[PDB]
Formats: sequence, structure tokens, C-alpha cells
Amino acid sequence: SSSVPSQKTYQGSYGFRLGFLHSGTAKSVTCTYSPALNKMFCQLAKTCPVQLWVDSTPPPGTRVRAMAIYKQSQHMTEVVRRCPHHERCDGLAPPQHLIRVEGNLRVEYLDDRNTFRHSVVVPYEPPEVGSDCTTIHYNYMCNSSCMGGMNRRPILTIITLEDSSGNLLGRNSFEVHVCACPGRDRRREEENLRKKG
Amino acid sequence: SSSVPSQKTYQGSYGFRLGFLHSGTAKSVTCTYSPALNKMFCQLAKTCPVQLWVDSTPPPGTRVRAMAIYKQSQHMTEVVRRCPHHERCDGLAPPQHLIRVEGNLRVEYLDDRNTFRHSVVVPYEPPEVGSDCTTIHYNYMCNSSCMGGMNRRPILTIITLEDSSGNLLGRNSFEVHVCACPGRDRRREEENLRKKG
DNA sequence: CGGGCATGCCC
DNA sequence: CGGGCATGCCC
Ligand SMILES: [Zn+2]
Ligand SMILES: [Zn+2]
Repeated sequence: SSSVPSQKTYQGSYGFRLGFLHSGTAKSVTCTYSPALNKMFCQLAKTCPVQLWVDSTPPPGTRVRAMAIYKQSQHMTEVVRRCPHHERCDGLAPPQHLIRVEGNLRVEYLDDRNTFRHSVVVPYEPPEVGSDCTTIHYNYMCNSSCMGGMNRRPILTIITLEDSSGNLLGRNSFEVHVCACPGRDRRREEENLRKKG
Repeated sequence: SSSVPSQKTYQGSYGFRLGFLHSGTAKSVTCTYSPALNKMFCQLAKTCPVQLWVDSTPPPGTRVRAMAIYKQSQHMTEVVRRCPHHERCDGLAPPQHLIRVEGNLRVEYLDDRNTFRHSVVVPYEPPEVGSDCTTIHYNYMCNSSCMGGMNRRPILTIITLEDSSGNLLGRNSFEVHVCACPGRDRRREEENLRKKG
């Protein structure tokens, strides 16, 4: 078992928050976000855009880290890993990592030598002029249902904004359900919330 | 892809056939056999008794081999293997083999150097006096549904009676569905046969 | 594309 | 134990 990183929202002195794109209505849309549930529903190994918004400009050398943790108390201490099947199936990501970043030449994949937890880090880049946010494309390389991996257990993705010195500048999180039919599953979960939540 | 061993029934000069035990009615009975479907429904890593019946006594040194093949034409050439998850989960069986034999001190596990197919072999032993058959206890170490293994594809188990020289004395086969609820699944499949087969 | 099934497992 | 759900995928 491994010590558990904080998932406590900390928007901090830079006013850090996440944003997500609206999606179509398809049963099998590739990625769709539920504001009511703060939960992303997406397909495995498909683009998941996450926007970074800040009110104040982070210092040069700021980094953006993503890490998965199991949401439920009883699974929090277990490291989130790729299942053995998909592990055995891009040149930089270790096969065991669940979360990848696409289209970034400065991506780093880390394995914590104490907690054994995986994370993926890219440099923070400010928005282009006239733009309000910066977008990172994440991929999740297993379904939430994968036998021997997540095994139908919900996870959070924790996004931390960190300075080059390691100071925590901001932290936000969202739940993720990686699945074959993100539209179906989002709509059922939202209905279940309203009907019996 | 690998060449495909025969599944053609050959009861042969010794009158070789298989027998199976009757089971209870439970939804999750450990092992149950459908004569109408020539199909065993069983749970993973649980005892599956198979009886060997002969009309004439096989010669000394006769062996009994079990091997799995995919039943459907489109999958026949693929070697049946343990899924990566269960492979990574008795002292003699290689982790990759689907079929094991329990309670036999002369069991051999083989990996064919040409076809790459797995088989498990035990000596043939004649029934005790007053007994009509000899029983072997097999185990299947994945569910039929296992991602990265059988993946919901049906298999046959082929049992061959072979002399010590390698001559084929007899061959029989039965379909297998390894699953959580053998009673449920047998009853549904038998109903489907009657209703729309 | 959206309807619908099989199947491990609910806690 | 038997009812029933979530979820990958039907070919
Ligand atoms: Zn997986
Ligand atoms: Zn398996």
C-alpha cells in the first residue's frame, strides 16, 4: 500500500482551475464532461482535452503534473496502474502508466521511488495572446472496467501546478470513467444522481 | 498462426468415450454438463471431473492428453492461452497453460515446439475392479470471457488416448464455457437451442 | 450510429 | 443462494 497524495482542491494565489470542452450527443462520443458530477467520461487511448485557466501568470519553469488515484476510501492506498493485458499491448510512456500526454516534446513520465505512483508532467505554457486558457491532451490507456487494473473502480485525475522548486501552486481534480460508450454512461449517471442521489 | 489438431471424434478399437457427472440445480454450480450441447459449463480453477470409458483395455504405457482449441473457424489457428492477468496471478503447471490436472503425480505439461500449443498429459489408469471408468480432475484457469485470453470465444477440449509410441488410439472432444455462473449459462444456452437453434 | 445481449459480480 | 446491474461489443 502507498501513501495517498492530496486531492483537496487548492485554486491558490494564481486562481488555477480546469475547463473542459462541450461534446456531441452520441452514445459513443470520444470524450464528454459532466459538470454536475465533476466527471470526465472518455474512451481509452483517445484524446481528452483539459484546459488550464489561471488569473495570474505562473512563474517561468512552472510544471503541470497529472496523476490518477482511486476515489473510494477502500482503494485509495492502491497504485493506479495499466492492466496486464494493455501493458503487454509511443516511445516515451512506460507501458505500465495509465495516463499519457500527446503532442508534447517535453513530456516526462515519473515513477515515485517512495510511493511507487505514476505521474506525467509537462511544462506550463501561458495561453497565446487573445486566448483564455492552455489545453493539454491526455490519454487514458485502460478502461475503468479493465480486469487486473482499475476493475470497475472509479478514479480521480489530480492536476497540480508546481513551480520548478517543487512548491504547490494549485491543485484541482476530476473523476474519470474510461469506457466504450461515454455518452451512454454519462447520461445514465446523471439520471441516477437526479433519481436517487 | 498455428496448424490445428483434429477434433474429429474417433472412438477407435478400444471403444473410447467420455462421461460426465450429474450436477445440482444451483445458478453457480461449480461444474455442469449439457448432453444436448456436448458442452461443459464450469467455474475457473475449480474441479471438472471427466470420466474415461473404454470397451477394451489399452496397452501398458498409454497416455491421456488434453488440449484446448478455439471452436470457431476464424479462431481455430490461434493458440489457446491464459490471459495476461491470470498468468501473472501449483508448482508444475506453467503460468501460461489454461488446462491443469489436479491430484496426479505423473502429470506432464507440454509446449509443442512446432505449433506452440499447450497440452497436459497423464498416464491412463484402468478402472478399479467393479468400477466402469477412470476419472481425471481438470481445472480451467481462465473464464471464457477473459480479456486478452479467450475473450468470449468458445473452446473445445480435445482428449486423446495415445499409446507410448505416439499412436492415436482414441479421440473425443467437448465444448467448454468457463464462467461465474455455470447453471445460469447452461440453462440459457439450452433454452436458446430449443427456441431458435 | 443507437438498440440490445452476455457475464462478472454487487459490499 | 438467486435477483439484477454495468459495460464491452455484436459480425
Ligand atoms: Zn486495460
Ligand atoms: Zn484469465
